[PDB]
Amino acid sequence: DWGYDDKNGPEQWSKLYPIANGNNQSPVDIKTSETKHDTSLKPISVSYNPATAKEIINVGHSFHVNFEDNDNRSVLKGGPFSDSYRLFQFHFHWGSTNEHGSEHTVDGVKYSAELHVAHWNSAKYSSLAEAASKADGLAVIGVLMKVGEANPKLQKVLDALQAIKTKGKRAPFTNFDPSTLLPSSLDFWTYPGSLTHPPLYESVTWIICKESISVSSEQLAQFRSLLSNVEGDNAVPMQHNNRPTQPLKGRTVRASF
Ligand SMILES: COc1ccccc1NC(=O)Nc1cc(S(N)(=O)=O)ccc1O
Ligand SMILES: [Zn+2]
Repeated sequence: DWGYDDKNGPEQWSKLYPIANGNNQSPVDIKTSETKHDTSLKPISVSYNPATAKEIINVGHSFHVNFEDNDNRSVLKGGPFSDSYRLFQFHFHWGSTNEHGSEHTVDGVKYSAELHVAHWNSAKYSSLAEAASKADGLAVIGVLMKVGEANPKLQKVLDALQAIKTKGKRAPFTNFDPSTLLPSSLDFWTYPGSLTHPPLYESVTWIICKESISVSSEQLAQFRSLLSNVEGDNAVPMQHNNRPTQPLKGRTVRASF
């Protein structure tokens, strides 16, 4: 059993998951002076079908918005990829205070939250479960969220949280295109990395947007208002779910810009 508290947190994870001290761990600090511009990086092409939106679920440490992933209605293309990747999910990470909460940092700068839009390699693999542990199995768009103005595009997501307040609760969440949450510029960093929580597989090609999106201090409070406990128990708010940045270990972060 793992979490983000004292006993079961990021510093304890290695005890059950030795890959935590691996060579391709995420998130990282992106140092802009150390990034290598790569001229082969194509533009990011996302093409998502609103009808693939399926369900929202309170997973105890976080919440997920899952998508139907049986066909190629919702796909990521371009960037560092030859393979088309299929959308299956988006979720957020946040912190105890506005001062932190993002997973990735840029030149030491911590943002207030981070949006992850995750995809799996359906050109190569037959399922998420197969893809999940493969070097080229996963592609995740990471978007830094900067505290400021309320983000109207977050609304439907925020409004759905009242129906999944406690652990294990789930509800339909339909007719939503998560490319509406993405920044208007898709300029990006890319590097080979991992899932940022157990099982911490080194299967993720990260796409980190240069441009941030907004979130208000109140919108952040709604995330932290979600409960980690099951219905009927003592209310335990999901205060934070961000992993500390990890050693780059010789990896190079490429820039598309
Ligand atoms: C393949 O995923 C998984 C496979 C098996 C068990 C848990 C997860 N993972 C999860 O519950 N969240 C999750 C986390 C990220 S992340 N934060 O690294 O971008 C990306 C996609 C994910 O679905
Ligand atoms: Zn994530």
